[PDB]
Parts: sequence; structure tokens; C-alpha cells
Amino acid sequence: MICSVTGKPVKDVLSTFFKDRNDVLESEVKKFHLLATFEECKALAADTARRMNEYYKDVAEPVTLVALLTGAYLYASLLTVHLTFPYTLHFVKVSSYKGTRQESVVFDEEDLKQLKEKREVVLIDEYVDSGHTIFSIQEQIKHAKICSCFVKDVDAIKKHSALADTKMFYGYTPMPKGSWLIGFGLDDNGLRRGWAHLFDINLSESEVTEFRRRLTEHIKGLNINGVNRY
Amino acid sequence: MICSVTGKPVKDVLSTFFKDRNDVLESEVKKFHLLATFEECKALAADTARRMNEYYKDVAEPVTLVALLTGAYLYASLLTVHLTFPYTLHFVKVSSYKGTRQESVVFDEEDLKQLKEKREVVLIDEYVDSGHTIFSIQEQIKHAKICSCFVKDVDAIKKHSALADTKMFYGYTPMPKGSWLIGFGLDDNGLRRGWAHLFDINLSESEVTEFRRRLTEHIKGLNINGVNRY
Repeated sequence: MICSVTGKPVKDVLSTFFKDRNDVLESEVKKFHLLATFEECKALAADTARRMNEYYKDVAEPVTLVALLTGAYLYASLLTVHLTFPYTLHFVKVSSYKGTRQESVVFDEEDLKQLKEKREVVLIDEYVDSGHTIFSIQEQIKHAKICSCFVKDVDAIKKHSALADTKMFYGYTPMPKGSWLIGFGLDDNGLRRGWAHLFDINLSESEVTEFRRRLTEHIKGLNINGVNRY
Repeated sequence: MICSVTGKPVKDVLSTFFKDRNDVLESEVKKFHLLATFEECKALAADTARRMNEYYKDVAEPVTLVALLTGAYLYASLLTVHLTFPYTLHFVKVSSYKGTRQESVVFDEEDLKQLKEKREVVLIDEYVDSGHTIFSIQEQIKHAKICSCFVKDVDAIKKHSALADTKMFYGYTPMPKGSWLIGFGLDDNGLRRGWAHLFDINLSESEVTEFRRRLTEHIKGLNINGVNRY
């Protein structure tokens, strides 16, 4: 029940967050369950930057970082400010086409053509849930690497022999089955992307309490002193 | 000599920033002149959020926020997390077409069609410089408002009778004549967007020192205590 970065009790984090807002009704406040405080998410992002920094410290050509619109903008902002190797960054819009046999990610033709030419390409997304997206991206850009703050189930991802070699830089895994996330850039039917804390709206209290028990323990064990230079 | 937010000597903010990086050569470090630390930029962004919160405190429908790729991603992340009224957010990758008579901003047809329907549209940019972009945007989306962390010369934009009514939310102005900004989301020929401090690469030390004198005076007078709930 306490922020693992600041030590502030979650009830106090939330009382501050919900004070006199104009984007939520008092009666709706209880529907939002905090899974991770913004500070905790920032720590995860910094830890991910640390690993990417070690991975690319000797790179001889700028890495191509590409973020998928629109939710990844926040995570991308929290990650990129801590990167210390050369890279270019751009955002692309994709579509999720649900076919009778599979769900495929549709890229703009030019965006796809460009990405396939780069040796080091890292696609950023704040949340890898079903993974159908990365299975599809991987088959279109075989050498693509993935970067995401949260990954629901890496093993599930690893199950696919095609994704077995795919390098993923992520902040934390696993995420709760049955959850529905909003905040931390993720929209609530278009709204609340700027609600910086990561909230869930579908889990039970015990599930949220258990997720946080595991998350705080993970964050308390991090060694990211110095990653943040600001 | 110090960060107007943290109180820490700029020399140390810079030493911490440049220690063991893999994205700049030692001989190149001196090319970057700090104009505003990341914390100072965050204060300016918090100030713009405060003003937008007051402006839209009673809005009856979600405000349409549109951020201009790529550079605006960082500022948008620093702005949106502090907004307390309802809004949707999306990014557009417009083109800057240089014609023989004028430079126009080319929007995707669908993006432009959608925006023209919303009563409240706010274009987000981390830096409004030549303004040619906003003269063009307002003639395509006349009711569009602008939100930019930094503005080269507000007095100049107003010159255009068409832009005279265009509401602008901005963090700070004016920027030094002849400056070229990199960092804070802005690229240095594609690189260093994640260098979170705002740097200039064209000015003399005396020019930079004078700018910081003015920026400091402005930030010391800011009243944003409480805008940040995180």
C-alpha cells in the first residue's frame, strides 16, 4: 500500500491525484485501481533504458527507434531521455486487422519499407498484451527488436518459435490476467491518457493488492542510481 | 550559474549529463550550450498546463489535442500528465511543402477532416519558430489554438492579422536571435532528441548567459506549486 519509489502511501498518492479534477466524477473515482504509480513506472523505464544503454554502448550507426501511436508517447518520453547511445526516433500509425484466421498489424507501406532497411530497429510500445501484434510485426520485419514498459506474459510470447530469437527490452512482466489498463498514456475510451499512474479497472482488490506486492518488491531491488542524470 | 528550479550549479548539471555518454565525443561536448535545464522546461510545461486547466475547467466535451510529430512528443508528455480536464490526444505527421510563394503544412486528408469538426482543437508543439507553420495551420483550421513550450518571438506571430485572434498557450518567449535548438525532443540532425535539457548550438557564451538571466527571472516568479500531483 506504499509507493516503492517515494514511500508515499498509495491512498495519499491518490488523494493528491484526485483532488478537484475536472475529468472524472467523484462517484467514478472508486472505479480506478492503481497498479503502478507514475514514479514506479519511471523507475521501470529508467531500468529499461539502463539495459538498452549497455546493449548499444558500442553501436557504430544510430539505432532506429520507432514508437507506435498513440499510447506509447509517454513511455517513449520516459525512456528516451535516459538513453545514451545514438538513435533516431519517429512515430508511426498502424492498424490491427482482425481476419478470420489471424490478426495482423498493418503498417503504412512507406514506413514498413523504411524500417526493413535498418539493421537495428526497435519498436516501442508501452504495453505488449496479446502479443499478436509482435508476432505480426516480427513476420513483417524479421530483425525487429521490441521495447515495452509492461509485458503481460513473456513465455506466451516465447512460445512462438519465430519469436524465440526476438530481442525484447521491457520494464516489467507479467501483468494480471483479466485486467484492463488505462493511464500511463493508455486511453480510457479516448480519455485520460495523461493520468500518469497506471490504473486497472477490471481486477478485484485482492488481485490489485497481489500485483502491487510483487511489483514493489521488484522495484525495491533495482539498481538504477545514476541512470537519471536530470 | 544555477538551475532556477533545483538550485544546483549548471556546471554540475552539465557534468552529470555528460559523464560517460556514448552519443557525443568529448571534443563535441563544448558545442552544446545549455539554455534551459530539463527541470526548468518541466516548470514551464507545468505552467502551461495550469493555464490550460483554468481555461478548460468547465469544458462540456473533450478537447481535441493534436501534437506535431516528431519533436512535440516530449513536451506533450510533460504537458498532458498535468491536465485535469477531458481531452483526446493524437499525433499528426504533417509535411512542410516549400512552394515558390509560400511554405504550407500538409495534413493527412482524414486528419484534417476530423479536426475541422471539433470546436476545441489545440495544436501542441515544443517550439514555434518561423511560425509559417501556424499561419498555414490556422488558414486550414482557423479555430485551432496553439500550445508551445517555447516561442521564438510571440510579437512576430501576431503581425499576421489572421493570427491576431488565434489563442496561444505558451511557456516562454523570446528565444535568442540566431539560436538553433536541439534536445527537449528536438533533433540535432536526427539525433539527440532525448537529450532532455534544451541546448543551443549557435550562440556565444555571453548570448547564452544573457538568455539564462531572463529565463531565470521568469521561472523564479512562477507559481506552479501543486500543479504536479506525482
